Amino acid sequence: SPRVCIRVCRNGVCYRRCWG
Repeated sequence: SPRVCIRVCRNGVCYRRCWG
């Protein structure tokens, strides 16, 4: 049950990657 969620908010740019 993989519940990973990352977020990269830089220079008005949010790179969220909710893997699972």
